[PDB]
Amino acid sequence: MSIIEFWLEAKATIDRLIEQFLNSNRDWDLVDISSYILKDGKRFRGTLNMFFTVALGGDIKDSYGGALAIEILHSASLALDDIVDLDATRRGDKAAWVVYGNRKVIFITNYLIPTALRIIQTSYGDDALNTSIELEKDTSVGALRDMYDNSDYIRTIELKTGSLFKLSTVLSAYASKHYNTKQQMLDVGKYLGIIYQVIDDFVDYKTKKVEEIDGSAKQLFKYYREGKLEEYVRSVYLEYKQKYDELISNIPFQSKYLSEIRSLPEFLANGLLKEA
Amino acid sequence: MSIIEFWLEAKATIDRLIEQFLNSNRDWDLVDISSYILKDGKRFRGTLNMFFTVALGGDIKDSYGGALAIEILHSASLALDDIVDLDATRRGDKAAWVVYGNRKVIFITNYLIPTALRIIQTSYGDDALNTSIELEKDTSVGALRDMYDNSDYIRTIELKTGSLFKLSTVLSAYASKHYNTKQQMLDVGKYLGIIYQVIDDFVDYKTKKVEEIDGSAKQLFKYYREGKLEEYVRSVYLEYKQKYDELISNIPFQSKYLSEIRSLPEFLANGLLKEA
Repeated sequence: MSIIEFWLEAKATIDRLIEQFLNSNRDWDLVDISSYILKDGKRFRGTLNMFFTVALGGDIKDSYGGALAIEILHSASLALDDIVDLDATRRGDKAAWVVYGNRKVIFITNYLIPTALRIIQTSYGDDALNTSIELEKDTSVGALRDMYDNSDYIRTIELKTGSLFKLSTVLSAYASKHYNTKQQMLDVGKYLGIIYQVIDDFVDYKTKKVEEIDGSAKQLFKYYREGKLEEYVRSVYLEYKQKYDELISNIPFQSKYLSEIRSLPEFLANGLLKEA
Repeated sequence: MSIIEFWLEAKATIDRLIEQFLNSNRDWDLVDISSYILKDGKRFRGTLNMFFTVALGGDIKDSYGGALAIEILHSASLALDDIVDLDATRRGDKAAWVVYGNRKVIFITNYLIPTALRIIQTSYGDDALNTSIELEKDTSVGALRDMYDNSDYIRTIELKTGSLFKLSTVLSAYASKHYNTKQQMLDVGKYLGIIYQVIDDFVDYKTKKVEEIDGSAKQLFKYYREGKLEEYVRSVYLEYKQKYDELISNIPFQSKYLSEIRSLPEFLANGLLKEA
């Protein structure tokens, strides 16, 4: 529908923001490496942010700020993910570390983060910041579990992947001047995030070798080995699709995008399955 | 009372603080968290903060939280120095203890940072947060430049080791509820910091092989050859030493904790010169 269209523009607008930010940097040294970690992304979380802000009654103008902080955090987490799982093929190209090394990439990351935070509070306020720092710590926990404490699959993928979704959605609540839907929008992101990561893992089993499945996806092996994976995944997706279809009824979204938000997961899910 | 005395009481207390903290983080023993925190047990940076607190009339306990944040923030950065990147011509697919080390650091690092920030915000409010977030970005930049950026020793020894001391002092203001000393104390730390780092390098040449000094040595050479070996180390000292008293004289401090404050830059010089 219009959703994909919006995404094409949002994505395009988002890249513009990265330039208006990168080129505009007193630090004419951190620009090269960053440009690398930051490029070629589909900017999915940022457009969802931009989407909800509009669907809430705000002006996209008010999203440009968080939408950028988000992809900077998302991109940053991706380059680290490669360092951790030892992948050299991020964005269908040589991973960051595989070029500047393990240090540079990391250091840049330890800089992109606090920058992202400033950007958020600078345009939303301290409450926004603190919420961001709370989600940021969740991600840091999730990442550890995603690697070692692989147990309680749902709680783990909520923490590693769902967190930045919640950031993406919750920010639309500040951005749209509807802070009243805060707690509610934190959940939208939870359900969308979970839904996103459960399918992403499902696509790992179907397009990757089992011996090549890292992360919390491993915990799903107990379903896959028995040929009941699709069954488990499907169930999950439905569970959190219903919680989602419900939550949206108690959330004051503009009628115009009502019938477009219902398919957000439906859209988001397939978007991954296309790689098959 | 006496400087030498206080340190041995704030340090032991900081150790109990870390002890009760680490206990509340057994979950992170997976990446041997206590290994990176219990590293540098001198707790110098945290002692200063705890010091100025009473020096300004603030309660000793109202600094506790701030002390911890600092040390944790310090450990977090120290840990960064254990990162190892797979060298050229010699690596190994699936052959590494180096991947565990890297993972450990990346994980534990991204957790310490936001964790400390929250301690700062929970104890001193958002005023201290935005500053901390800001001082963090600097400590971050202070590393990409510690590598190779052709930057002068000036805009590097300030960012690298400076940002932390600045945080120590400034938080001592929030602890003593003396807001006016905000921008004030911020500088009284930048000076104790530049010292602590410029002196550490002195120990890198007199206690370590000149061929084994990476970091500040990028520019530290034009002196040891001309003649400013032990000369230049003093040029900046007396400069930033008097510039320290030059400002400490005009800062609302108490009586008992006044002269001692003056004769303090030595501690962070002598205690780090007790090598050879």
